[PDB]
Amino acid sequence: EAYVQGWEAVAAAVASKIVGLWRNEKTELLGHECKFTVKPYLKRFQVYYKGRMWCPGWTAIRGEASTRSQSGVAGKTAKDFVRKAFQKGLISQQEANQWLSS
Repeated sequence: EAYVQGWEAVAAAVASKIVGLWRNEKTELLGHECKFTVKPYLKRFQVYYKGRMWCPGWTAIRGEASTRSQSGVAGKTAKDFVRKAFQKGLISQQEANQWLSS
Protein backbone atom coordinates (compact mmCIF):
# COMPACT_ATOMS: atom_id res chain seq x y z
CA GLU A 1 0.00 0.00 0.00
CA ALA A 2 1.22 3.57 -0.69
CA TYR A 3 -0.46 6.72 0.72
CA VAL A 4 0.76 10.37 1.01
CA GLN A 5 4.47 9.40 0.66
CA GLY A 6 4.03 7.62 -2.70
CA TRP A 7 7.54 8.67 -3.84
CA GLU A 8 9.06 7.25 -0.61
CA ALA A 9 7.31 3.89 -1.23
CA VAL A 10 8.66 3.81 -4.82
CA ALA A 11 12.21 4.41 -3.50
CA ALA A 12 11.81 1.50 -1.05
CA ALA A 13 10.70 -0.81 -3.91
CA VAL A 14 13.77 0.24 -5.96
CA ALA A 15 16.06 -0.57 -2.99
CA SER A 16 14.47 -4.05 -2.67
CA LYS A 17 15.07 -4.70 -6.40
CA ILE A 18 18.77 -3.74 -5.93
CA VAL A 19 19.27 -6.54 -3.34
CA GLY A 20 17.38 -9.09 -5.50
CA LEU A 21 19.53 -8.07 -8.52
CA TRP A 22 22.92 -7.56 -6.77
CA ARG A 23 26.07 -9.52 -7.74
CA ASN A 24 29.27 -10.08 -5.66
CA GLU A 25 29.88 -6.28 -5.87
CA LYS A 26 27.95 -4.91 -8.90
CA THR A 27 24.33 -4.09 -9.85
CA GLU A 28 22.30 -2.30 -12.56
CA LEU A 29 19.81 0.57 -12.00
CA LEU A 30 17.29 1.47 -14.77
CA GLY A 31 19.45 -0.53 -17.25
CA HIS A 32 22.60 1.45 -16.25
CA GLU A 33 25.71 -0.15 -14.69
CA CYS A 34 26.25 0.46 -10.94
CA LYS A 35 28.46 -0.78 -8.08
CA PHE A 36 26.85 -2.08 -4.85
CA THR A 37 29.05 -3.49 -2.03
CA VAL A 38 28.86 -4.53 1.65
CA LYS A 39 31.47 -4.66 4.48
CA PRO A 40 30.75 -5.86 8.03
CA TYR A 41 32.96 -4.75 10.95
CA LEU A 42 33.46 -5.78 14.60
CA LYS A 43 33.30 -3.95 17.96
CA ARG A 44 34.73 -4.77 21.44
CA PHE A 45 31.65 -7.02 21.89
CA GLN A 46 29.36 -6.57 18.83
CA VAL A 47 29.13 -7.01 15.02
CA TYR A 48 27.91 -4.27 12.64
CA TYR A 49 26.97 -4.56 8.94
CA LYS A 50 27.89 -1.61 6.68
CA GLY A 51 27.29 -1.15 2.93
CA ARG A 52 27.55 1.44 0.13
CA MET A 53 26.36 1.62 -3.51
CA TRP A 54 26.69 4.09 -6.41
CA CYS A 55 26.38 4.24 -10.23
CA PRO A 56 29.71 5.02 -11.91
CA GLY A 57 28.37 5.69 -15.44
CA TRP A 58 24.72 6.84 -15.12
CA THR A 59 25.36 9.91 -12.92
CA ALA A 60 27.47 11.14 -9.96
CA ILE A 61 25.55 10.15 -6.79
CA ARG A 62 26.04 7.61 -3.95
CA GLY A 63 24.10 6.11 -1.02
CA GLU A 64 25.22 3.91 1.89
CA ALA A 65 23.81 2.56 5.18
CA SER A 66 24.78 0.44 8.23
CA THR A 67 22.93 -1.67 10.85
CA ARG A 68 22.94 -5.02 12.73
CA SER A 69 20.79 -6.83 10.10
CA GLN A 70 22.73 -8.40 7.18
CA SER A 71 20.14 -8.12 4.36
CA GLY A 72 18.56 -4.98 5.92
CA VAL A 73 21.80 -3.02 5.27
CA ALA A 74 21.63 -3.96 1.56
CA GLY A 75 18.10 -2.53 1.16
CA LYS A 76 19.18 0.44 3.32
CA THR A 77 22.24 1.20 1.11
CA ALA A 78 20.08 1.11 -2.06
CA LYS A 79 17.38 3.26 -0.39
CA ASP A 80 19.92 5.97 0.55
CA PHE A 81 21.28 6.08 -3.03
CA VAL A 82 17.73 6.35 -4.45
CA ARG A 83 16.88 9.15 -1.97
CA LYS A 84 19.93 11.19 -3.09
CA ALA A 85 19.02 10.75 -6.79
CA PHE A 86 15.33 11.51 -6.05
CA GLN A 87 16.12 14.78 -4.20
CA LYS A 88 18.24 16.03 -7.14
CA GLY A 89 15.92 14.90 -9.97
CA LEU A 90 17.09 11.62 -11.57
CA ILE A 91 14.97 8.65 -10.38
CA SER A 92 11.40 9.37 -11.56
CA GLN A 93 8.23 7.49 -10.50
CA GLN A 94 7.54 6.05 -13.99
CA GLU A 95 11.22 5.08 -14.51
CA ALA A 96 11.34 3.25 -11.14
CA ASN A 97 8.07 1.43 -11.98
CA GLN A 98 9.44 0.26 -15.37
CA TRP A 99 12.61 -1.09 -13.69
CA LEU A 100 10.53 -2.99 -11.08
CA SER A 101 8.36 -4.49 -13.87
CA SER A 102 11.27 -5.92 -15.92
